[PDB]
Amino acid sequence: VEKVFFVTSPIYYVNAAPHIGHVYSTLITDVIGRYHRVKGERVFALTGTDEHGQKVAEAAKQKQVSPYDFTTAVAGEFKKCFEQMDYSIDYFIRTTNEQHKAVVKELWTKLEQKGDIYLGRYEGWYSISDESFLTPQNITDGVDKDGNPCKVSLESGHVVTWVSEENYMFRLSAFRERLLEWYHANPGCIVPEFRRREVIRAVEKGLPDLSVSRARATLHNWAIPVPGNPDHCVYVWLDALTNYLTGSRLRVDESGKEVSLVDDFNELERFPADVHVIGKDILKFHAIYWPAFLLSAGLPLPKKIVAHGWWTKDRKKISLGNVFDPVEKAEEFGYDALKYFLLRESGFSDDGDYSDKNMIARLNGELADTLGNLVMRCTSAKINVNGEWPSPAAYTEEDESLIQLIKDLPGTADHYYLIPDIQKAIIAVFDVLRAINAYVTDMAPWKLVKTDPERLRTVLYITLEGVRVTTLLLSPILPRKSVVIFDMLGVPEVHRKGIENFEFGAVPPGTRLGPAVEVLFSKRST
Ligand code: MET
Repeated sequence: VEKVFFVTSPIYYVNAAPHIGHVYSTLITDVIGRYHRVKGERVFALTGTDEHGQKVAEAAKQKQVSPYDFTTAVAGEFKKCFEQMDYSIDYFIRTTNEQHKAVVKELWTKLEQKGDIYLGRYEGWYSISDESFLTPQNITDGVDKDGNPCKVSLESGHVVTWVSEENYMFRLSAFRERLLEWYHANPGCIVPEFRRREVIRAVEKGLPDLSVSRARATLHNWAIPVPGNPDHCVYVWLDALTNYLTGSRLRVDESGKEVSLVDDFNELERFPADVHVIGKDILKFHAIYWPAFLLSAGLPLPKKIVAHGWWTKDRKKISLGNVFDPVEKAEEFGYDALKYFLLRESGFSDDGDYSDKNMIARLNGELADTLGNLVMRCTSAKINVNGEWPSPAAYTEEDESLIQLIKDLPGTADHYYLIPDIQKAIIAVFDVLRAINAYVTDMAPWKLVKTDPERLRTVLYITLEGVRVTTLLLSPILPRKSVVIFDMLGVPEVHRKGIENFEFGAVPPGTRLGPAVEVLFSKRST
């Protein structure tokens, strides 16, 4: 299937201001999207805001403003944040959008017609902060804003409350076997692997039916009405998850505004998602509820769900006196640099840790000393006297060993990007960058200028090509810096994307370097 590559971030609750968690998830989404665009594919990358529900409406009430005003303002803050972070997301969806609501109603009605929605009761615990139903085994004792003895979620630590309401119920229990079939037939559909195992374990134990409506009073009437029953509202999570289906169906203009909802998702060739990027905290909603809904509706399932960890700063919980502002740190250290760090410092299996110390260490060691150094050396007037890509002479075995690494890199990085495992992709590229540096050091091209100009041609060419290829594969990570690098190397635009240009030798000898003006990454004081 030649289709539009469709990658999503979660849609974020607007109870609070954008923070590192949201920036991180959307970064991952952005990177995946960028890699598929550099690969030459059609791409649609989606992010946005989750605007209905009890949680949001209570947040509005606390700020003493209407839910409508509150959500529009906070959505505005999210949009500004993502603009500032220099992402390349194709559309920003809001669940208050009228087209989204129409899709929610269609999906609901499809589920109901299928016989998978019935009128029942939920009597049990509920975390308003996670909009999550919990069993008694997932709660325990704790404290609230006052410090009174309450119940809290084992998962999140947020206060839970007992709910007893007549609710539309979705027959989730009936989907156990089909979900297990899906997990097992598609053993790469959840990443990383240990999270896939967690999901399978949970579904094996059995599934209860799921409340998909709430009484309108409970949600302060801030939600989508149930079709044919105005006394009930659609569960915020059914509403929310449906964003991916809505997004897959919106025609978007040049300015990024939604102009049309298509009837059939196939018309835009996006659904279902190739990658849903999420935090570990919402895995059950995406790997269990979502596919069950899609199975009921007869809709295709997503290819991959990738679930990441949470950040800490200085080994401590990120208000409490430990702020981590990504815009602030990007202004201090550089946007590409901070992005690189977030993506390199930890894998999707880990809870990453930020500190200025280790940020500087990676900036200086990897970006400046390994990458930047190499870029300056091969473009330097001292070494590259003609300011061009030279024509190589005959290759030694040592030359061939480096060339082989450069040739193998795209295939290796490609597999990692598709997992997806961006950390391993970065590490693979930097392994090759370190080898190129070692080669340059062994060959001492600065001496060759006077001693053996023929040999220098060969060394310089291989080095330039290694820098081009590594930089191409790093361009989704360092989108702005990659352009600077290509400009220094004089790589024509046509050669900055497309799988054809993953091949060693794509830029011909005689190509002129860009003019000199200057540092790529400036090292910071320890
Ligand atoms: C369908 S993605 C919804 C994510 C949810 N709003 C959250 O912030 O946790």
